[PDB]
Amino acid sequence: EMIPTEEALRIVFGVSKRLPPVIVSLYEALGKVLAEDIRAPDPLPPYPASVKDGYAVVASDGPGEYPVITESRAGNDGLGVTVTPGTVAYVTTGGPIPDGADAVVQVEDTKVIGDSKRVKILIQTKKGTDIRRVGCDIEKDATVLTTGERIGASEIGLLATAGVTMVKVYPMPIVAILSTGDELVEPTAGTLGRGQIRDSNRAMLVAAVMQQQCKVVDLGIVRDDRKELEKVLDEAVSSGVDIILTSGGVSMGDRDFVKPLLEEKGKVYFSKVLMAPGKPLTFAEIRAKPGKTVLAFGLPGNPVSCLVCFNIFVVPTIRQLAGWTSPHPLRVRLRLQEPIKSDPIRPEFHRAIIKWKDNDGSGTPGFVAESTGHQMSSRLLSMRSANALLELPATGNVLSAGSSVSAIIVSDISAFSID
Amino acid sequence: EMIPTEEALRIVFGVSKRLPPVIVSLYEALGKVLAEDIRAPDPLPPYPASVKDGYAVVASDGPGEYPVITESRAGNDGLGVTVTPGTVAYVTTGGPIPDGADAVVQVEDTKVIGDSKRVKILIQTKKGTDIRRVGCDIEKDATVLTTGERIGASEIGLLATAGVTMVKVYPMPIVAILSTGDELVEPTAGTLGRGQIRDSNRAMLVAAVMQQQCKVVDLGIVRDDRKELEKVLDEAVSSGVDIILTSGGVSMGDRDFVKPLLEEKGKVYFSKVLMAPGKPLTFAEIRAKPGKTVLAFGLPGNPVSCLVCFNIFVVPTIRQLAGWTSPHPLRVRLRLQEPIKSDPIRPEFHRAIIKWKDNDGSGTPGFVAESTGHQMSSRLLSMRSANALLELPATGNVLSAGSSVSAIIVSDISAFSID
Ligand SMILES: Nc1ncnc2c1ncn2[C@@H]1O[C@H](COP(=O)(O)O)[C@@H](O)[C@H]1O
Ligand SMILES: Nc1ncnc2c1ncn2[C@@H]1O[C@H](COP(=O)(O)O)[C@@H](O)[C@H]1O
Ligand code: MOO
Ligand code: MOO
Ligand SMILES: [Mg+2]
Ligand SMILES: [Mg+2]
Repeated sequence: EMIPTEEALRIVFGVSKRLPPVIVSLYEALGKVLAEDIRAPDPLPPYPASVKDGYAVVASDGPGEYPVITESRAGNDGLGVTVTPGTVAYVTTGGPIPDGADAVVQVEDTKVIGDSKRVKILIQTKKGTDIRRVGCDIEKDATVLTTGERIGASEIGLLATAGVTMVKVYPMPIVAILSTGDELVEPTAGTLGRGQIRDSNRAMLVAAVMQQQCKVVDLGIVRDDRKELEKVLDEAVSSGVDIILTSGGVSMGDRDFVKPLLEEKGKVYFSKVLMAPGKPLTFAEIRAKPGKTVLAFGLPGNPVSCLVCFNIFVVPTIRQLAGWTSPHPLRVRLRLQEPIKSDPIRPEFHRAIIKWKDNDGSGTPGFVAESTGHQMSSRLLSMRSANALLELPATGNVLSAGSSVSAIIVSDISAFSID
Repeated sequence: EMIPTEEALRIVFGVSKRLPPVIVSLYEALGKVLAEDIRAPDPLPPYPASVKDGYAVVASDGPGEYPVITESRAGNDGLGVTVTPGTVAYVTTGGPIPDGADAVVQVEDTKVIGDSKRVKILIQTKKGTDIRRVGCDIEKDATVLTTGERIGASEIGLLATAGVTMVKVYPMPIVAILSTGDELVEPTAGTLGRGQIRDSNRAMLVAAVMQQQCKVVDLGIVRDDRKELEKVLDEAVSSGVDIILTSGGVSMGDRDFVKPLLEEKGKVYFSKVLMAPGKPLTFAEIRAKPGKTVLAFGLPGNPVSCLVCFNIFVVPTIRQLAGWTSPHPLRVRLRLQEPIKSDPIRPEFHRAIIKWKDNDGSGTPGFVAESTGHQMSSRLLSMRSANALLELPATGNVLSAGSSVSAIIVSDISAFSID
């Protein structure tokens, strides 16, 4: 009944569907994937523009003293004026080139003469120098952005260039989160009573979903009572969320009602994965009453297993729903800074702190990994500062320091601390 | 008057000061750097906890049939009951181990006997098996998080474990943004008049600052009038922001008032950097009237130069103000997928799309880079999809395909599209 992670991932990918596109404002489009192509309605620059502060000249005139017949910085400056041979115009960078001028001489290659305005051009320039012709940066009707492209700051800049302030994008999924267990108390609890622990998974998962830029619906702690969990799941399913995340209540306990309830409400595709940590992971698809599908992840209760399963299975599902064409995490190859013993049955997602070094140990640059120590699934300190999961195959052998392994990068690579 | 980028960066680092710490709620602490150590007020688990669903036994009893004297899942279950030799207790994962039991036998190694409750233990277990002793995951008073540590989802989980819902952190800086130019129109403009372009830098910088998780104060378009820009800068300086970003008005134009105004209001440390793109970058420190310092970046107007300067100089300043101990960007080494001509004077921050390959061209894994094409500073399409800036030294020689270069990673490495 235990499936490999690669098959569990394929199943999730095959069930997960891109959400219907929506229209958002400019700053709401940041971080989203475009659901339409964007075409420039006019060229950039829309007028021949100076690259420099200086003088617009007729290049064939060459060096000499000339009257300054207009000044062109913006708008209608120099409208109706023709720079004829034997004249020049002052220009600032981005200023429209007056008719008749065919090159710009930067101010450093000129000198103002006299105490009316006259200037000495100190060089022989070439036709077209320091002029941006109409549309040289962006041609009118060119496609500046395409469908399936994620919007970052430069793409916001291109949308603003093209005058697009309402954008068609794929939305982020809305995610409901709950915790299960009679042992749980809220994390505001002070002195714990006997047999109680603070609910850490819910806040951890709320934060994890906030890092994925999705809206969170926090459904709180649910006790180990089948009727109660059914009511919360029925309410989560009908609320309009796209994903439901539960943690706990999915092992072999006599009060673990997540799996049987997901079996009753929808289709469970799997409930056990061959992996360390994260064995009791359940995945289901539930149809909400009319009109849409809801994906449910019955995450394991052990804090480490909970976050690892979120990182490996939930993040790519969020990205797929959000229209990402490349939802898979970044996988790199790296060298171990210390020896690690692999398990003989379950492949391990071993937590590590990775960094780029000029010498990775082999004499050339590369990533290196330090284990976070003891990997027990109950030990959330093993996730502390972990920016990667080393994919250790189930060989049972000690992988020595300096051996090469594959690693899944789980936290912003541009936020990596340097060596 | 033109300083190397490394010196411009050192100056910015030496002037930039970490902001005073603040107290925020749990979910507000996400993405922030801790400004206090966090100690566990109680152990995890606070009671001896079962690792499995099954039966708590006296290990020395060994295999046999035994009465089930209590059931322990949470809270006060089994309080006052002693598991004596010849008895067992039912336990669920995370359930408190009753007094007297010293090992757990998972339910798969047991069988319920009879139609009162009796169970057959099918194995010989060892003392301490499948029990988490008090504090084995986290010891009472252990430091679970330290000052200078950035808070991600696992660190939120550790704060919730320790019952911390109000956290001392370094805040993010508040950033004011404005654009300058008589040629600019709002990006809502439809048909452009002569000599007008849409303001793209402001939205681009607003988005860039939003990606850095800072609050934005949008000060709009300012015209090329010294008195007007002075009023907006005086108002930005006195508003409570920590950083002011302007773009444009910093080249050699006769109406470029950013540098002289920053010289008049504060201390300009530099106004020209030896780099391609981004030559006219100005940096100043202004004291606000009582009581604090404001950092001002006079960013270049050319869209590419504007974003590149933001990425290289502003991002690490934001991170330093926000208490990051490693504010520098991730720098990797990679192989070029195509030839690139380097400039003979100015070192270039060449935009590229980088990806990790199993074969980088040299036969071993590594990053490879594709140029985004023409690198003119007016061409914002050169930033499109650019996740890195290749640091090309000023040699004037053609760096062929397959040569190794240093690259600054500018966009989330965990958001990288795979090969
Ligand atoms: N929300 C939670 N936060 C912290 N630990 C949890 C949470 N839910 C379950 N656990 C623990 O995870 C383990 C497995 O839980 P379960 O799958 O409900 O048996 C037990 O040790 C639970 O006490
Ligand atoms: N906000 C803006 N958005 C787009 N282009 C700009 C902006 N500000 C300045 N520019 C252009 O950048 C170049 C340099 O501007 P400046 O430094 O003001 O001379 C000129 O081509 C300007 O038209
Ligand atoms: O059963 Mo696990 O893989 O320790 O959550
Ligand atoms: O003067 Mo630049 O380096 O094209 O902004
Ligand atoms: Mg439970
Ligand atoms: Mg200007």
